[PDB]
Amino acid sequence: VKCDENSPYRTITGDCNNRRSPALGAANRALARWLPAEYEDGLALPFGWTQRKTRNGFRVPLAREVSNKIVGYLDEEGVLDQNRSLLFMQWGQIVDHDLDFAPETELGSNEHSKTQCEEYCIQGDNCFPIMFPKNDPKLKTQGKCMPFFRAGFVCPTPPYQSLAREQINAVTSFLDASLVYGSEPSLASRLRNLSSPLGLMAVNQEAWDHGLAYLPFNNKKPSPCEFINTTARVPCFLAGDFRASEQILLATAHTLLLREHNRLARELKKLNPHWNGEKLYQEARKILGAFIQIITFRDYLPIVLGSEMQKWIPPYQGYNNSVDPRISNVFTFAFRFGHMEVPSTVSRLDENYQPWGPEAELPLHTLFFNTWRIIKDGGIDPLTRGLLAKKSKLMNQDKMVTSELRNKLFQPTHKIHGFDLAAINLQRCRDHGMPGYNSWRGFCGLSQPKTLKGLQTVLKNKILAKKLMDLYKTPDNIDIWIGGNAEPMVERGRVGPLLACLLGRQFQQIRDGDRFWWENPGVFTEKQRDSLQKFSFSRLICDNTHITKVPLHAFQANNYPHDFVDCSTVDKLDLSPWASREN
Ligand SMILES: *[C@@H]1O[C@H](CO)[C@@H](O[C@@H]2O[C@H](CO)[C@@H](O[C@@H]3O[C@H](CO)[C@@H](O[C@H]4O[C@H](CO)[C@@H](O)[C@H](O)[C@@H]4O)[C@H](O)[C@@H]3O)[C@H](O)[C@H]2NC(C)=O)[C@H](O)[C@H]1NC(C)=O
Ligand code: HEM
Ligand SMILES: *[C@@H]1O[C@H](CO)[C@@H](O[C@@H]2O[C@H](CO)[C@@H](O[C@H]3O[C@H](CO)[C@@H](O)[C@H](O)[C@@H]3O)[C@H](O)[C@H]2NC(C)=O)[C@H](O)[C@H]1NC(C)=O
Ligand SMILES: *[C@@H]1O[C@H](CO)[C@@H](O[C@@H]2O[C@H](CO)[C@@H](O)[C@H](O)[C@H]2NC(C)=O)[C@H](O)[C@H]1NC(C)=O
Ligand SMILES: *[C@@H]1O[C@H](CO)[C@@H](O[C@@H]2O[C@H](CO)[C@@H](O)[C@H](O)[C@H]2NC(C)=O)[C@H](O)[C@H]1NC(C)=O
Ligand SMILES: [Ca+2]
Repeated sequence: VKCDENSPYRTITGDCNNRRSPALGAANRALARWLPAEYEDGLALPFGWTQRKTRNGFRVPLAREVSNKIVGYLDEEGVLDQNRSLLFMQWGQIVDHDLDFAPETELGSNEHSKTQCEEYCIQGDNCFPIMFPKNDPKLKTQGKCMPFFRAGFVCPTPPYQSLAREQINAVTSFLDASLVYGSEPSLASRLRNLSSPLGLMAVNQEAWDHGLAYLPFNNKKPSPCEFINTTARVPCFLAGDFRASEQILLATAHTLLLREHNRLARELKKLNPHWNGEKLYQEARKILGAFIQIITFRDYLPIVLGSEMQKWIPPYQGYNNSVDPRISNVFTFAFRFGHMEVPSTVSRLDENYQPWGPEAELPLHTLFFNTWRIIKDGGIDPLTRGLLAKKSKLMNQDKMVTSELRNKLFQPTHKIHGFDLAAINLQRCRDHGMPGYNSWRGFCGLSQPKTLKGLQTVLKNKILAKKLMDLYKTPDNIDIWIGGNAEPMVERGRVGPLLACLLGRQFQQIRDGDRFWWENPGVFTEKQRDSLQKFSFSRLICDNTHITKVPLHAFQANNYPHDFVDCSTVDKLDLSPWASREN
């Protein structure tokens, strides 16, 4: 609404980052388009919508079928990443939720369409069902489809007619910890503790974790968290991002970062007793945002992109106001490579890092929107230790997405643990008008295979290639998500050539087009920056939990106790440079 022009703090909505073009990178604006949208009717209808209309002369294969033939597997053995901890997967979902969010279309609350899609699977308006192919076990037990609703679009929401359909991004594009503080002014206020001039975030008043805080409970019912265990009746958490409680390990990480804020706020009040509530809030919020960018750019990306890091994200050279900081519509699918790094089980470890109880290891599908396991079954220390001592799932061309997500995904709106995140992603690329695989290979200056043989050389897998061509008939029709994720991985990274390019650009753009990047001269002081350079996730753990043994590099596979050192050996964030002298 109004730019404070000389304020040292970002705005909640993301606006005013860029001075010439203020709304650039703000929340609730359209996702940027690196390539023109590709729709069946060229304006808004997705491919596969009208059964009869081909795409490049062929019918596009059912989402769920690509899922059955290509994406699934049975044997969970040998599937773990020998050199990436569970935190690797987990930090990616956080960076993701900070950068993008395409909410489904609403116009539903006392609607018979939410039921007309569920119940009868009739395609129409925003109901874009995922039909089950013949010979699918879910036909026998669930029905004929999986409800799916088209994502929201800008200008409107009601029917509409004008330009090409452009999806919304309900979050700020800048990597600014928006998932902790919120992207809307009204949500950001609700989240704060405006009862005490201490600038703290609100916490739970109904439950505590060893004197430590828990995220507040969401006031609104019906709550999906209460549904998964009608007896424990524990609601979902209230955070800066709506998906916070999507799965137990994500809500855990959310709790660690809320704790970090309040922790910084009370450490600041001590140094600068004179500062007011707004000042405390903003200054702590500014440090946390710097934390996300450091962990992400220093420790996280280098091991995702690998040898391709320098090629796409060169050394920083200053803020460049000509760079488009917005998240592209394709990034929101490229970053979903993370779905293939999610393992089937989640563990809880005790203080010696040994199983925690009878039921220490649990199926991933039992943890969706599961808040009672945290509150009523041990706190978050057992879960955090799991994130360090356990490994992520390694993407494997023969074993892409675990059945826990592939067949038992729980959707907050519906009542069953029977959705398919793989089919949903594929159905979502189409919903978003994504160009085919070769269109992106070309955008990244990569060869564009046209024959079966060609696809074998790119994928370096004869069988996978063969299945892809039987379903798609032409590499030009292959959906980006499954296309980019089937490529072999680059040296020392976790995604192939296409995915590296798409990720690389985005991250280099949101870092170079951010007026408030931490390394941006004038945003912090040389001394403040000297301090921040020491932030580490290991330390975040030491200061916000009761764990005392942690690894120096929490993202790699670490074995206990050999790789775990005592919290004393881990560098601290010296907040002294934030002391402000009067006269
Ligand atoms: C801030 O970010 C900006 C946005 O990306 C950057 O702007 C780029 O600025 C360059 C020029 O510095 C733009 O063009 C480049 O310059 C050459 C033309 O003068 C191009 O080379 C050749 O062009 C044709 C080939 O296409 C040849 O036939 C010809 O002989 C000439 O040699 C370069 O290849 C290059 O395009 C460029 O378009 C801008 N980037 C874009 C796409 O927006 C800028 O670098 C940044 N500013 C600073 C100072 O940091
Ligand atoms: C459950 C889910 C996860 C783990 C238990 C999980 C994990 C990740 C990781 C680890 C990612 C990156 C490293 C990542 C990226 C993005 N996802 Fe996924 N995710 C779970 C569940 C979902 C669901 C449900 C969606 C919505 C799918 C849809 O199309 O409707 C989802 C999405 C995305 C997403 C896009 C965001 C947007 O713009 O709205 C990523 C960038 N995830 N996830
Ligand atoms: C729904 O959530 C319930 C908790 O909110 C959960 O019940 C809990 O179940 C465990 C074991 O199943 C019990 O734990 C232990 O309790 C005593 C020790 O206090 C032991 O003697 C028992 O052997 C048991 O191991 C909890 O006491 C119990 N909580 C209560 C009060 O009911 C259910 O298991 C959850 N059900 C579903 C469907 O998820
Ligand atoms: C496990 O992963 C880590 C990180 O990917 C590897 O260690 C890094 O190796 C590079 C060499 O290119 C060093 O420059 C870094 O210093 C290492 N990271 C740190 C902080 O030590 C490690 O080699 C991997 N183990 C195996 C067997 O590949
Ligand atoms: C807002 O912050 C104040 C801290 O000043 C919280 O009040 C304290 O709450 C703790 C834990 O319930 C008690 O030990 C103290 O007695 C309270 N101190 C004072 C001076 O009030 C308050 O709970 C916070 N509110 C929310 C919603 O988080
Ligand atoms: Ca953000």
